[PDB]
Amino acid sequence: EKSAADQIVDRGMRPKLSGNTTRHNGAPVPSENISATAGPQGPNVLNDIHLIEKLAHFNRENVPERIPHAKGHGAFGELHITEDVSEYTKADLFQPGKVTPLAVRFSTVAGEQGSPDTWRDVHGFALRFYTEEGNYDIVGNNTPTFFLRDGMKFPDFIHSQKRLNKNGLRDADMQWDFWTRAPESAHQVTYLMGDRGTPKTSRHQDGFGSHTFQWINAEGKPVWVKYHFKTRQGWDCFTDAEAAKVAGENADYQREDLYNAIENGDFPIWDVKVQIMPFEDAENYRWNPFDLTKTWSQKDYPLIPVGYFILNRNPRNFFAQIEQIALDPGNIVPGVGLSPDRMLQARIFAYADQQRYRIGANYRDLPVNRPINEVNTYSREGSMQYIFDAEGEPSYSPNRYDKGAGYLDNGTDSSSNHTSYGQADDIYVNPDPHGTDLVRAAYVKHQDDDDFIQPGILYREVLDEGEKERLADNISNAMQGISEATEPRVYDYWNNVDENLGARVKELYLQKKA
Amino acid sequence: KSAADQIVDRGMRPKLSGNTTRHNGAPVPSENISATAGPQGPNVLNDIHLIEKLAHFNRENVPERIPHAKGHGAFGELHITEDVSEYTKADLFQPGKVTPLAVRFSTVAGEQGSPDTWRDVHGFALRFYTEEGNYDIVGNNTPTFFLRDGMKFPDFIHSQKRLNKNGLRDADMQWDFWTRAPESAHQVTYLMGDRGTPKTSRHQDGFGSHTFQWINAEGKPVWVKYHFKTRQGWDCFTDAEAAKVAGENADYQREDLYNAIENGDFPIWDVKVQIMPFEDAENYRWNPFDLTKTWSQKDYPLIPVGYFILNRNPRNFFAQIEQIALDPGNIVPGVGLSPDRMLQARIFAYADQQRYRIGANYRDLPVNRPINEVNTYSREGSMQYIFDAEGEPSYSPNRYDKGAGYLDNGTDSSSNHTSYGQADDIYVNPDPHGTDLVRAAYVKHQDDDDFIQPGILYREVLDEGEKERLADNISNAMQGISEATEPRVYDYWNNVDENLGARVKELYLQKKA
Amino acid sequence: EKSAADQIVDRGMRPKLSGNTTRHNGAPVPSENISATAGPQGPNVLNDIHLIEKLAHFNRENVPERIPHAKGHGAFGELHITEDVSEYTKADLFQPGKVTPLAVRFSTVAGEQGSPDTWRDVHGFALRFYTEEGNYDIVGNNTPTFFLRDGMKFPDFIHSQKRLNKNGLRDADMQWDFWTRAPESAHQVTYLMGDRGTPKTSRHQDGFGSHTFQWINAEGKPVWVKYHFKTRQGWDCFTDAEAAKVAGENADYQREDLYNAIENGDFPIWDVKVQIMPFEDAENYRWNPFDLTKTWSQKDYPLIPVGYFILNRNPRNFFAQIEQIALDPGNIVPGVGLSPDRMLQARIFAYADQQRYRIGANYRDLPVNRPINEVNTYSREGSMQYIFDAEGEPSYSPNRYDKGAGYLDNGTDSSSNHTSYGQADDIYVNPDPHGTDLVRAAYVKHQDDDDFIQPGILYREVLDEGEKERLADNISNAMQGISEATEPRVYDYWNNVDENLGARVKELYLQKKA
Ligand SMILES: NC(=O)C1=CN([C@@H]2O[C@H](COP(=O)(O)OP(=O)(O)OC[C@H]3O[C@@H](n4cnc5c(N)ncnc54)[C@H](OP(=O)(O)O)[C@@H]3O)[C@@H](O)[C@H]2O)C=CC1
Ligand SMILES: NC(=O)C1=CN([C@@H]2O[C@H](COP(=O)(O)OP(=O)(O)OC[C@H]3O[C@@H](n4cnc5c(N)ncnc54)[C@H](OP(=O)(O)O)[C@@H]3O)[C@@H](O)[C@H]2O)C=CC1
Ligand SMILES: NC(=O)C1=CN([C@@H]2O[C@H](COP(=O)(O)OP(=O)(O)OC[C@H]3O[C@@H](n4cnc5c(N)ncnc54)[C@H](OP(=O)(O)O)[C@@H]3O)[C@@H](O)[C@H]2O)C=CC1
Ligand code: HEM
Ligand code: HEM
Ligand code: HEM
Ligand SMILES: [Cl-]
Repeated sequence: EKSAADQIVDRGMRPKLSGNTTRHNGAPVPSENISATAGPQGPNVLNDIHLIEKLAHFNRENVPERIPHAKGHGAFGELHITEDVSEYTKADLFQPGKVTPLAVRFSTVAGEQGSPDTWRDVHGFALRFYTEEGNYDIVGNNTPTFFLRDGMKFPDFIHSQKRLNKNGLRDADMQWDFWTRAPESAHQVTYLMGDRGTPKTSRHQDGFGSHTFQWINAEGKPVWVKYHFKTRQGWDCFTDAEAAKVAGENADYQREDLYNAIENGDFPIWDVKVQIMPFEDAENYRWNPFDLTKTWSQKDYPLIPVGYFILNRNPRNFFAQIEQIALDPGNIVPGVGLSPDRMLQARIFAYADQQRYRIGANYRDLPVNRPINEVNTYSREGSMQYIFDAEGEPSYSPNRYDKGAGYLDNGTDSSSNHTSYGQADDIYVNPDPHGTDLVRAAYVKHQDDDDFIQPGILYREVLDEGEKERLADNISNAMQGISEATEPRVYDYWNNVDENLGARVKELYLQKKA
Repeated sequence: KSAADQIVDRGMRPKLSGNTTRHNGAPVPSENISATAGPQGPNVLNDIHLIEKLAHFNRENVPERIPHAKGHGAFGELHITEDVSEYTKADLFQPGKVTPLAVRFSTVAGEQGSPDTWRDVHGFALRFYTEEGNYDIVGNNTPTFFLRDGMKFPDFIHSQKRLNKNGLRDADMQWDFWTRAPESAHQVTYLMGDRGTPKTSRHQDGFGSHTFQWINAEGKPVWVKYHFKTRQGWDCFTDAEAAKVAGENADYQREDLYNAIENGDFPIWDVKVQIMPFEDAENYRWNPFDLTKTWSQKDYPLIPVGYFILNRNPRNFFAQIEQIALDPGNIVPGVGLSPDRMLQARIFAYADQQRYRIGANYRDLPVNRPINEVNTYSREGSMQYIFDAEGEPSYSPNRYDKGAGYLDNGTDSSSNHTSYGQADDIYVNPDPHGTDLVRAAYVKHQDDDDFIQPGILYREVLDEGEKERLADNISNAMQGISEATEPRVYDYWNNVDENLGARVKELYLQKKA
Repeated sequence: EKSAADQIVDRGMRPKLSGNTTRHNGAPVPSENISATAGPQGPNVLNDIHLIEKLAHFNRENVPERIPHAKGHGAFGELHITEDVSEYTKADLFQPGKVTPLAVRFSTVAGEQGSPDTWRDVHGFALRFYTEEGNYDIVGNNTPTFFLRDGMKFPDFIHSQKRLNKNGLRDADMQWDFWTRAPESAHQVTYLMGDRGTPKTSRHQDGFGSHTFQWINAEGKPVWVKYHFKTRQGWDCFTDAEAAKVAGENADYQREDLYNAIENGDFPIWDVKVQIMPFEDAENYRWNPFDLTKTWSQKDYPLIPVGYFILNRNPRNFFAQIEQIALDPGNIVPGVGLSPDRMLQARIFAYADQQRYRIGANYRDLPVNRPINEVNTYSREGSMQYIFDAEGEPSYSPNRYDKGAGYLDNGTDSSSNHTSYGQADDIYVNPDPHGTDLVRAAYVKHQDDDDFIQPGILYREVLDEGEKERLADNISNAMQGISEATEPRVYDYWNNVDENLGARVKELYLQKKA
C-alpha cells in the first residue's frame, strides 16, 4: 500500500517461481529447447504435449485491439480530495478528505497497436476510480471539446481517420472530405491542428471530461458540471516536425516516458477541478450547454478546485492490467449523472458493448475490472466464468430468499399493481425535453450557436502570433495530398473559422504544393 | 417450385463424387488410416488431413439460442388476397404481392437436445424477404405473454431453466417466480391449458402478440395486432400424452413438419390483423400497449389480409435454421413499434445475442441476407465474406455517390440546425404522459389488473372439459414445490378465479400422496 | 490488360451502389447524421435501430492480428513456368507452360499492425498459388535461413522480439540475452544486422522458401529442393539511420510503395529458381541439409530456373483479402512434400491452428482462401457456415452413397482386415531416421555443422568492406541499452562468428556507450 492501488494491482499475480517449468496441468516440462521425434532425423511426433501446448497458446496471445484508441499505456495511483464539494455532490469518492485508488490509460485515437505515440492526434485521458460505491470511470481526452455532437456520426469520423478500404492507407483527402462536410468539427480540428495536437508526453497535457455531466447532492439537487484535470507538469508540445522525428526514433516515446518517470519516483500530478453551471442557468446560456462542440467559457464559469490525483505505480503486467482494462463512461456511481449530450448517451451504450466482444462476456470479473466492493448480481454463466455466487443462491428476482433486488423494489414482488418510482435521477435529472415526440431534431438553438464561433474566438482572442502561425503551418502540412475537388472545401472551412487564418492556410498550402 | 428457391439455394455446393479433398483442395489420401512412423510407431504430427479433420470437428458446435434453443423450420410464401393499402404502405402487404418466407418454430426453456413436446410456449418466428428488406414477425403461439417489462425477462427465463447448483429444472423456482410476478397470470393460464401442448407446429395459431403500428402512404398510423390462424386447426395432446411423446420422439414436431412438406402436405395459415384506430388507444378498457392484455375480438374483430404456406424444407438444417437470425427489429417502411416495453427491449436484444451467437457478420450469411442489395458503411469484422465495390467510401457525408439516409442531403452532416421532425419510421408516438425520465407504471386503464383476463377466459370462454383439464394440468405442474410456496400458489389461482383455485388445490392435495 | 487472378479477386465483391443507405436487413436508413431522441433535448431512445446497428458493428471491426507478422500488405498476380522441371516434380502448377493465379503478402515480424514497415526486421514473403490441384502456399521470408532449428524454441524467440510483460516495451537486453544463449541464431542475426535487415521496399528484396522441401515426380522418385525468388528489381537497402527516418515519415512506406507501383503499371517480377539436391547426396553433404540454420552453398547446388512471377493486381479490399488471407505452409499439393526440418514440421501444425482462432473455424470458406477446384469434405457446421454440401449428402465415410473417401481407400469400407497403404510419400519420402525410438536428440551431425561457420563465411568471403563495417555499426547500435550482465556474452558471440568482426563490434559499442 505504498500506493493505495497496491490492493488492486496485486490481484491475480503469481508468486515468483524458480526451478523447472511445468505444463499447464502442472506436470514437469522435459525441455524448452528440443522437440520429440521418431529417431533423431525421424518425423516430429504428434504427442509432444508441451510442444503443442506451447505453440497453441502462443497462437492465441493476441486479442482484438480497441477501436478507436488502440495504442495506449497507463499507470495506477490515488485521488485525494482537498476541498469541500459536498454541497454539489454526494458521490462518495468526492467527499472531504477521501483517498481513492485509481487507474489511468492514455492513448492516441486512430493508429493501431504498434503505431507511434507521437502521430498528430487527440490523446485519450481515461480514469478509473475504485470507489466504495463502485468503479467510477471518467473516460476523457486531452481536449475540452470534440469533433461531433451526435453519436450517429462517430463511426463515420473514425473510418475517415483510419485506413481506406482498398489499400489500407490512411488518407488526407478522406480526412478533410469528412471534416469539411461535417463542419461541426471546426472547433476540435482547430485545437488538434495547433500545438496541442502534439504533446510531448502523457504527463505534459491537461485532461478533460469534455462532456457536461451532472452532480447531485444528498438532498437530490442537481447541477451541471465539466471536469478539468490540470497538469502540474504543464503543457509541453513538439512542433509538427519534431513529433514525426520522435515517431521514427521511438514509436513508444510516451509509453516509455511514463514508465521511466514513475520508476524514478517522479510521480506526475493533476489538479482536479470542475466548472459548475447551476441547473437554472442552462436554458439561457449563450451556447447550448449540452453540445459537446461547445466549451463553457471559463470567464462565465471559472474552475473550482476539488483535489488532485497522482500516478505512483506502474502496472505489474501491461497486457493483463492495461490492455484488458475496460474503461467505460457508463461506469457511474451515486451522486453523478449524465446529460442530454447525444455523444455521451451513445457512449454509455458503446463501450460495454465493444468490451463484451473485445475481452469477453465476463470481462467485468478480471482483476483490474472488479470493484473493491462485492458485486451482487443475478447474471450468471458465460464464457470463462471464474467467479460464481454462493452455492444454491437464487438466479431470479423476486424470490423467496434473501439475495435481494433493486433499492427501489421491495425485494418480494415484481412491483406490479401499478407501482411507480418517479424520476430516474440516477441516470440524470432531466431538463425540459422541448418536445413530446420521438424526433430527429437539432439541438435547442442558443444565441451564439454555430460551428465556427468558438474556434474563431480561440484564434482571435487566445492564441499568440507564434501559435497562430504554427497552426496555419500545421494545417497546410496536413492538407498535403488532398484532391483538387477537396481544396476549395478546405479553404472555405478555414475562412469560416477566421478569414485571416484561412488566407494564411491557403498561402502556405500553395507554397508547399510545389 | 417455391418462391423461396433462390434463397434456399444460396451457398449450396453441387453434388460431388470421386474422392475427398483437404480444405485447400488437395486430394485426401485416406479417411480411414492415420500416418505413423512405422506401423507400431507413434502418430506423426504432420498428418495434415488428420489434424484438419479433427480440428474442424472440434469446432462444429456454437452457442445455442437463449431462450428457444430447440427449434426447426421451413421456407414458403406469403400471398396477399385483400386490400389493406388504406392502413399500410408496407410493400409486402400491398394487393397481389407474393413474398418468399422462412419460419422457425421452437420451445422456450429446453436446450438443443430437449423434447419438442414438453409443456411450453412455442415460438412462431417468420421472416418475409420483402423488396424493401427482411421483415421479421417473431411471434409465439400465444396472443399474450408473461411480463410487461423487459427488465424482468432474464428473471423469468432463469426461473424456467436450471438451478445454478445442480443443473436441474425446478418446480419451486418456476412457481416462486410466477406467483411473485403476478402479471404472469394471463399467460400462465394459457400455458397450463390444452394449448400448452399442441401436437405439432402445424396445428397451432401464431401471433405477433405485441401491438405494432401500420402507417399508410399518407403517413396516418393505426395500431395493429397480428394473428396467424392455422388452417390445420388447433390439436393438442393431454398432459400425459405430451409427456409420453416427449420420451418416444424428442423431435416429434421437427419430424412432423419435415415429413408433411416432403409428402406435399403443405401447412397453411390465414394472416389476419386487429386494427385499432389511433384515437381509440387512450380510452380502451385495457392498456393497448400492455403485452399481458389482449384486445377483445368483440371490440376488434380479425380482418383478413392473406395466407402463407410452407412448401420448402431447408437444404441444410444447421446452415439455414440454426444460423437463421430472426429479429423483431427487422422492420420495414409501413410498419412501426409501440410503447410496449417488452417489445422495445426485444428491438435491442436479438441482434445483440446474434452478434455473439453467430458472429459480427451474421447478416451476410445466405439465409440472413435480404433480396435487395445492402448499402452500408459498416465494414470489416470477423469472417467478412462480402465487401463493397473496390474503393467505395467508408464514411458519410462524402464527395462521392454511395449516399446517405433518405432524410439527409447526401452532401453534408445536417448541421446548421437541420431538423427532420417526428420519427414515424420508429413509430408515431401517442402522448408519453410525462416530460421526465422515470420508472413508472403503465398508464392505468379502467379494467387493468393482473387477473381479470385469465378469469374471463376461465369463466366465459373455456368449456367444462377445458376448465377441468386446466386444473389437472396446473396441479401436475405444481408437484415438487416447497411447502413455503404452496399457499402462495393457492392464492394466485384464487385471484384468477375462486372455483379454478378451489379445484387446483383439491387435485393438488389428492396427488400429493 | 487484366490479371489471371481476377477470378479470385472479384469473389465476394458487391456491385457499386448509389441512392440511399439501407440497414443490414435491407430497409432504408432515415439518417446517417442525426439520432432519435424523445424531444430535441430529451434522452436518446433505445430503439434507434440504425444507430445501435451502426455502433455495434463498428465495435466489432477489429480481429486479432497475426502473431508474428502482424504488419503486412500484399497483391495478386501470376506464376509463369518457362522451363521444364517435370523430371523432378509432378506438381501441376510447375508443369511446362502453366500459368497460375497467385496472392502474396509481405510483412515485418515483431511489430504490431500499426508499426513501421521499416523497423529493422526479417520480412515475410508469403505466396499462394491457386493451382488446379488445390492451393499451394510457399510461406517464405526474405532470407534463405532463420534463427532456430526447433519449433520448441519459436515462442521464446518471438517473445524476446516483442514486448516485456511488465511495461509493454521492446527491449535490447532481452533480444541479445536470447540470441546469445541460443547461439544457433548466429547465422540469421548476422544476416539481419547487415544491409538486408532494412530493405527499402517489398519489391527490392529476394524471397526464399528457406526450408528444404521435397519434389516428387510422376514415377514417385524424390529429390530435395530449396526455393529462391530472385528480384528483378534488385536488392536495395536503407542504412540504419535512413530506415528510422523513413519510419517516422511514413510508417506504411512499403505498403504504399507496392500499391503505387502496381497502380502505375510498374509490375514487380521475381525469377523462380530452385536448388536441387539428389536424395543420395543428403547424408554426406558437408552440412546437415535439413537444418534451417544451414544454407546449401550455391557453389555446390547452383540455382536452376523454373519460371517467374509478376504482381499485377492490387486487392479490391485490403481487410477482406489481405488481413483475412490464411497463408499456410501446410497447404501442399501432389508433387510437393516436407522434410525432417523440425521447424518446418512445427509450422505445418501451427498456422491452421492460429487461423482457426484468428479468423474462425470456417476461415477456409472465405473468398481469398477457397481453392479454384471444388472442396469435397465431410467437415460440417462451425461458426459462420456460409458454404454447405448438396442437400442430403452423407456426413460420414465409409457410406453407401457416392460422395467418396480417400484415393487410397476403396470408398466402401473402413480399410480393416489388415489393409496397409505403405509409404506416405504425400507427406514426404523420408530418409533414414537414424534411430528406432522416440527421442529428444540433436540433428545428425555433419562434418562442418556448428552455429558459427556459415555467418563467418559470409563475413570473411562474401561481404565487401563497406558491408563489413556497416554490419559492425548496426550491431553496436542495436546493443545500446543492454545490461552489464549481457555485454560480455555479446562480445563473445560475435567473436565466435569472426574475431575481427567481434573486435570491431566491441570497439564501436564502447565508443557509442556513455
Ligand atoms: N473550458 C474551456 O472554455 C476551454 C476553452 N478553450 C478555447 O479557448 C477559447 C476561449 O474559452 P474561454 O474559457 O472563454 O477563454 P479563457 O481565456 O478563459 O481560456 C482560454 C483557454 O484556451 C487555452 N489555450 C491556450 N492556448 C491554447 C492552444 N494553443 N490550443 C488550445 N487551447 C489553448 C487556455 O489554456 P491556458 O490557460 O493554459 O493558456 C485556456 O484554457 C474557446 O473558444 C476554446 O476554443 C480551450 C481550453 C478549455
Ligand atoms: N386476441 C384475443 O382477443 C385472444 C384472447 N384469448 C383469450 O380469450 C379471452 C377473451 O378474448 P376475446 O377475444 O374477447 O373473446 P373471443 O370469444 O372473441 O375469443 C376468445 C379466444 O380464446 C380462444 N380460446 C378458446 N379456447 C382456448 C383455450 N383452451 N386456451 C386459450 N385460448 C382459447 C378462442 O379460440 P377459438 O375461437 O379457436 O375457440 C378465441 O381466440 C381473453 O381473456 C384471452 O385470455 C385467446 C386467444 C386470442
Ligand atoms: N542459399 C544460399 O546459399 C545463400 C546464402 N547466403 C550467405 O552467403 C554465404 C555463402 O553461401 P554460398 O551460396 O556458398 O556463396 P555464394 O557466393 O555462391 O553466394 C553468396 C550469397 O550471399 C548473398 N549476399 C551478398 N551480400 C549479402 C549481404 N549483405 N547480406 C546477406 N547476403 C548477402 C549473395 O547475393 P548476391 O548474389 O545478389 O550478391 C549470394 O546469394 C552463406 O554462408 C550464407 O550466409 C546468402 C544468400 C543465399
Ligand atoms: C459518441 C461518441 C463516441 C463513441 C461511440 C465512442 C466509443 C468508444 C469505444 C467503443 C471505445 C473502445 C472501448 C473499449 O473497447 O474499451 C472508445 C475508446 C475511448 N474513447 Fe470513446 N467514443 C466516443 C467519443 C469519445 C469522447 C467524446 C471521448 C472523451 C471525452 C472519448 C474518449 C475515449 C478514450 C479515452 C478511449 C480509450 C479508453 C482507454 O484508454 O481504454 N471517446 N470509444
Ligand atoms: C423483452 C422480452 C424478450 C426478450 C429480451 C427476448 C429475447 C430473445 C432473444 C435474445 C432470443 C434469441 C434470438 C437469437 O439468438 O436468434 C429470443 C428468442 C425468441 N423469442 Fe424472444 N424475447 C422476449 C420476449 C419474447 C416475446 C414477447 C416473444 C413473442 C411475441 C418472443 C419470441 C421469441 C421467438 C419466437 C424466439 C426464437 C426465434 C427463432 O426461432 O430463432 N420473445 N428472444
Ligand atoms: C517453427 C517455427 C515457426 C512457427 C511455429 C511459425 C508460426 C507462424 C504463425 C502461427 C504465423 C501466423 C499465421 C496466421 O495467423 O495466418 C506465422 C506468420 C508467418 N510466418 Fe511463420 N513460424 C515459424 C517460422 C517461420 C519460418 C522459418 C518462416 C519462413 C521460411 C516463416 C514465415 C512466416 C511468414 C511469411 C508469416 C506471415 C504470413 C502472412 O503474411 O500472412 N515463419 N508464423
Ligand atoms: Cl459480442
